[PDB]
Amino acid sequence: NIIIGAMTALITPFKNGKVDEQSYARLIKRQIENGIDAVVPVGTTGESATLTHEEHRTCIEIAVETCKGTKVKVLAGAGSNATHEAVGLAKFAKEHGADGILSVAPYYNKPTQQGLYEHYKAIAQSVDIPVLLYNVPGRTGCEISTDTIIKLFRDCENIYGVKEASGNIDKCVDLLAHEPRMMLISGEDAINYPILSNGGKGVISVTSNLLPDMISALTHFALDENYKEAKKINDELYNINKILFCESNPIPIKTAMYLAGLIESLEFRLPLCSPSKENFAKIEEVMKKYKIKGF
Amino acid sequence: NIIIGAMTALITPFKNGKVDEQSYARLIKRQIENGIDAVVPVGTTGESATLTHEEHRTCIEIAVETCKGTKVKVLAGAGSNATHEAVGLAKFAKEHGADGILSVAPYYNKPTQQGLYEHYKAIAQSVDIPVLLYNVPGRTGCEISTDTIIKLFRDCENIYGVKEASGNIDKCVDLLAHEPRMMLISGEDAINYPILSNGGKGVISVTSNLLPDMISALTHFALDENYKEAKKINDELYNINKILFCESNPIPIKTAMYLAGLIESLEFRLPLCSPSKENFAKIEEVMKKYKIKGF
Amino acid sequence: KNIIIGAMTALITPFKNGKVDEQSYARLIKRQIENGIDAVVPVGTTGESATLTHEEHRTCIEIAVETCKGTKVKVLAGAGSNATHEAVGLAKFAKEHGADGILSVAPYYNKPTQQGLYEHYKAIAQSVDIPVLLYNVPGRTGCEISTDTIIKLFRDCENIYGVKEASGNIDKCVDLLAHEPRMMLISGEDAINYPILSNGGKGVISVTSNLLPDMISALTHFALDENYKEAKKINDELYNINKILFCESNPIPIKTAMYLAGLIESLEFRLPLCSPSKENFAKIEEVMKKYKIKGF
Amino acid sequence: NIIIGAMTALITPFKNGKVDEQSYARLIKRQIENGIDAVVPVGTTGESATLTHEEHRTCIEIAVETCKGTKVKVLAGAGSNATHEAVGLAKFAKEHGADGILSVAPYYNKPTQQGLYEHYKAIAQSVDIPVLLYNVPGRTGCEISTDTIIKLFRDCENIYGVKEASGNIDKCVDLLAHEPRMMLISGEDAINYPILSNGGKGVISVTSNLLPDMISALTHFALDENYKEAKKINDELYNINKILFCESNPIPIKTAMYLAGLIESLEFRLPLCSPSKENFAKIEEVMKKYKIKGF
Ligand SMILES: N[C@@H](CCCC[NH3+])C(=O)O
Ligand SMILES: N[C@@H](CCCC[NH3+])C(=O)O
Ligand SMILES: N[C@@H](CCCC[NH3+])C(=O)O
Ligand SMILES: N[C@@H](CCCC[NH3+])C(=O)O
Repeated sequence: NIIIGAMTALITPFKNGKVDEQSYARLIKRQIENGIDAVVPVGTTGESATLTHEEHRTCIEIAVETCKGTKVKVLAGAGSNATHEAVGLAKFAKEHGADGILSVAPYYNKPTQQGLYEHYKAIAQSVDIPVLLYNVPGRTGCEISTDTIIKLFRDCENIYGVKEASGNIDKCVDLLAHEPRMMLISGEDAINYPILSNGGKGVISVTSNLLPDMISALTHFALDENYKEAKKINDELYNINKILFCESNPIPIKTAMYLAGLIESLEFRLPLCSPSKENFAKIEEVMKKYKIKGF
Repeated sequence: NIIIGAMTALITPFKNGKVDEQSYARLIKRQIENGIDAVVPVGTTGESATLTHEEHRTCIEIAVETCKGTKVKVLAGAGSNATHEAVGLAKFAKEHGADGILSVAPYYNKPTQQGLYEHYKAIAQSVDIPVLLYNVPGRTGCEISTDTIIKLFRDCENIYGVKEASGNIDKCVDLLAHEPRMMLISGEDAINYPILSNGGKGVISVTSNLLPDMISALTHFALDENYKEAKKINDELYNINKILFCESNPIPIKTAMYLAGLIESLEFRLPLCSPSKENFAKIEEVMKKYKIKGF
Repeated sequence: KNIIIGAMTALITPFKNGKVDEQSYARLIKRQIENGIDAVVPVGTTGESATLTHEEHRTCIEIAVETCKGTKVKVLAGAGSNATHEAVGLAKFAKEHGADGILSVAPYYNKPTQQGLYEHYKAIAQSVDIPVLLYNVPGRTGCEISTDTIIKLFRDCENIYGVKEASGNIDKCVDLLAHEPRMMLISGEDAINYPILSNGGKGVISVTSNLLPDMISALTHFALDENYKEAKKINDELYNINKILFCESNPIPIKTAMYLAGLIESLEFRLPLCSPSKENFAKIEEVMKKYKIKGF
Repeated sequence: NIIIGAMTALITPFKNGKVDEQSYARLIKRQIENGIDAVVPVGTTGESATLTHEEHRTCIEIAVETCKGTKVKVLAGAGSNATHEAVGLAKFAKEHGADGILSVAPYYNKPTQQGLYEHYKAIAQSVDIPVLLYNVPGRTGCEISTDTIIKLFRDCENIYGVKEASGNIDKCVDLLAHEPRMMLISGEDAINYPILSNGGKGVISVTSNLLPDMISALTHFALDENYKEAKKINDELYNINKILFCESNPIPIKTAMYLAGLIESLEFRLPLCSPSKENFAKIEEVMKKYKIKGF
């Protein structure tokens, strides 16, 4: 059981410091109507760090409910650097109708490979829905090694692949060569096409928040082996794909969504904050080059 | 007001998955009686990541109370990657008698330097006790730049320095060359001496959990500029210091405390776990060279 | 621009008793020619450019040029140096001795600024009228030719026609061709031949092709023909050898493989290069068993 | 047999593209008259890369000749990424009266530890003068492991230590902890003091080209255990120490020597070239803070 294809790491819109739940539902519906295959509530892009556990839960529920009666899957953000917390989130997602969970490598405490293994095993054994690993060492301070990922995929029935955001093409090659059953998911927008053309089966995208049609089309073109068309969109997207990381994600994507009139308010929770006026200008300029779907 | 000198990042003993509160109190007593100037409850070494906010709060209470009627100060771990969580921990520490707080840079969500400034300013403005910044980019995925550290030190009266755990002596020179009024504290036992010998004013040690008398002496000898004697102790500590990081802290230190009979069970919270058998054996071997004080 | 693209081999330089084995070298090149290779690269990194003297370097270029004469196979001569006066000297030699083009690695060790890189390659490009392919390998040189610098050189210098990327940076490969799709992007790492080719790259300068020229050539031409199913088939078959051929710094594993296959007489390097560990030696030997290795 | 103390990695002046041999001798005399213990002709700082073998040998001879009768030693730059070239240079230097050689780790071709061991062994066995290893992975793309350095020091009588330029204080601790008989030499001006206060026995300096009296003083104050003074100079020197690397060495140091009127023209050999105007401005600005000795 797997979750693949074009997916969106949903931004979490705030209004006066709280999640704007109507806005959230509306943004999710906008994803659905633009051909997206799955949404990821409360990943990194959704400011998982600054949402309380109960708000985190509410967002997951809104995604499930908004996606009900549609083919769009909900891959709920359920990671934590504490296994008991990650287990709690995983169980909740399962109990509340999520289709799978995305579970980021523990940040800050730098577990050993053995610890990572037990972390994810405890999580995968706690629910019967697909678990996607999520490697992003630049943020977590640790890496799930290729051996650990493969071992987890083989030992745990529900662990089905990994979202890679380690900027390491070679590891991606290794993963699929040793374990071609696993689903490699691009966590790096700029190289969506190369990852897909090289055996990856989906993306969890930041850019698709703004340009869901473009990211969905890219992903589907590639899965269909229409590489020319997929490369073409990837090339077109390169500028925005890079600019959306001029400051730590999701600062730029939220800024663009606001500039586009897709969210009412440009609000973060500290320590995240508005970009510098210079990057605000930079984001505004790149944005003009693209056609941005409305509601 | 400041909190400097020899300081111990207290490990957090678990018994059957719960904080062993009597053991915790006993360990702190032991530190007090071995010349330590301050104890740091629930820092990284205390597994801040896997304690609930309640357990976290309980550990701060145990420390404050245990140190009552002594010279020994409590520098409460109060960091978080969410500013609202960090403010609550700071306020709690203040309201419950902690002498100051240690506040680690936001991990995982990678805030901008502007975000780090606002994060720490909000924390500093919420309490009137001393605030020590804490820089450990290997763990957080971000660095508080020297400029940001200095601006915060200057702009906020209660922010009085930084614990550096970045293994970057160039930066330590940079901080004190440009702003020698701040209290630079070593957050890595391996370079306590380099930092102390460059005008650092203390340590927040891991090694001092096992050898509080050695770390204390080392620190006071250096503070007295008796570098002959300081380096003498530091050279003696080389082996233990090195082995206490063969796996991510606090895996080795807890393993050592257990071998030394100072804690009842070798228990961690996932994703942390016991060291490899090989490292367990190495740690045990290294400890033989040292005189480990009991209670 | 005139170009040199397609399937290319970064020729090993065989030594016997510490000296260049010129007969073996020529024989190895003829084998490449007979296996569908589009061009050969004498005295690149894989050919131990660093430890050949200037006169040996030049002999190897001459042997490659003369051996390829009367065939379709082009010679893209190694002519890089971290000293511009040496690089220009090698470039002029290559040009005057009939090489079809040159490959010129970014200056290593002295870490020039981007302006310096631009001046370095501009001087090289002005000194000859043959194609120049830039060569970026920051892991080795301690410097990177920025995407901006590459594109500027490509556009400003008539004969600079592309770059061999050996950086394991697919993002950079997208950057290059997204902004300047006229340039020839050439893979300089076998492990990412396919990623680069499938992104519009126009060739490879291969280590693996020393041992398996027929496979690398077919892989490249399938991909160039947009026959991605067949190209992928081959690339997948190649995984094991590609991986093991970098268990130690290239060309330590490739020469070991060439020796084990009886294609070179002695397993000899010039220091500081040396034999792989016995364990890696054994691993290489095992991995080769799975492959059909063409003889002479 | 060892070469330690305050040493200078000499710049090589050009005039109309040729080595300015008179200027070179003059600069060497200036070092000698300012308390320097040894000079290093044709290291990285002396643009080893772009000198011919014949020019490289000429510079070595000039250094030996100018130092003759003085007690100042010549630690000749004899490094190469080709063992036969490094041997050639080593032999030339021994035969022409150099006191020892500095031999950088092979750059570009990334030899294995075994290869590095054999490289250095061949060099050490080619001559009977002291050989100092030189680790600068940022420039070479390889590292001489701690283990390899210790083996070489132990196995070869004339290999007496290493100049470290890897900004890794921890390795410096490891090296002296396992092998306290070796001479650790600072190849990183900004942290000369920390290295010396932690067991180092000398510096091979870029800054000393410009401020030989201050580098000499700092080194000797430290070797005589006057850490207060040594640190003082180190702190003062921080700005020039840092600005001297705003662009790749020796671009900034040559710019500064020219600004000080110590060389006739700001000339490099490509691919090195003049710094940017902005950086020129920065260097000129920082220099005003210092009293620069003339001839
Ligand atoms: N800020 C903490 C708790 C978040 C819990 C709810 N998502 C963390 O990032 O792990
Ligand atoms: N695991 C979360 C929650 C910590 C709760 C307070 N100790 C974090 O590390 O931020
Ligand atoms: N070993 C030197 C000289 C090479 C001579 C020509 N191959 C270098 O790597 O640049
Ligand atoms: N440029 C070559 C040759 C140097 C010749 C001796 N100084 C190198 O850096 O190795």
